[PDB]
Amino acid sequence: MLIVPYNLPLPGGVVPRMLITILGTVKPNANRIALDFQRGNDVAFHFNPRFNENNRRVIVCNTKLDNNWGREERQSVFPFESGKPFKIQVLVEPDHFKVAVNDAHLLQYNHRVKKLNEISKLGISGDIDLTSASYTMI
Ligand SMILES: O=C(NC[C@@H]1O[C@H](CO)[C@H](O)[C@H](OCc2cc3c(F)c(F)ccc3oc2=O)[C@H]1O)c1ccc(F)c2ccccc12
Ligand SMILES: [Cl-]
Ligand SMILES: [Cl-]
Repeated sequence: MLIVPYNLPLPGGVVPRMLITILGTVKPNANRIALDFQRGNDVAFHFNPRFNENNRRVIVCNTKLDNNWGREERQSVFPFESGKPFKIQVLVEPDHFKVAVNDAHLLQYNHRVKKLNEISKLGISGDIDLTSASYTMI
């Protein structure tokens, strides 16, 4: 129901206690999904489910500074399934983004970009039907 890629403004950036919720459905033959929490051209937090990286499924997380990708953080727990509805929740904590999918904790990503209040856009891209993208303070 939403156009992909989708740009969700985060007015005044993010802050601890901010909860971002993404609802959608993975497409049948999916290859990749991405959520990009952006500070201008920088990507503070790139969350990238990969359905076929050397014939394994993995989540790659990273940061892009001055157009250069940094050290990737991988996690092999992979809760997405092609063709299935998902909920990603990203809770901003003091020292990390905390990600839960379908109400189960998945991973944490320490803040490399420190200017939380300047991470003012979330890009949602890839092989999904996007249902909703929203935020709230908890
Ligand atoms: O390309 C790979 N690695 C280099 C880069 O790694 C970065 C993280 O360190 C980024 O993931 C970068 O991708 C950027 C990107 C992703 C993207 C996406 F995920 C979408 F769903 C849609 C559009 C996208 O456009 C992009 O530029 C990506 O190009 C890559 C390598 C090896 C693989 F097996 C891959 C499998 C799936 C996807 C990417 C790869
Ligand atoms: Cl910074
Ligand atoms: Cl909202």
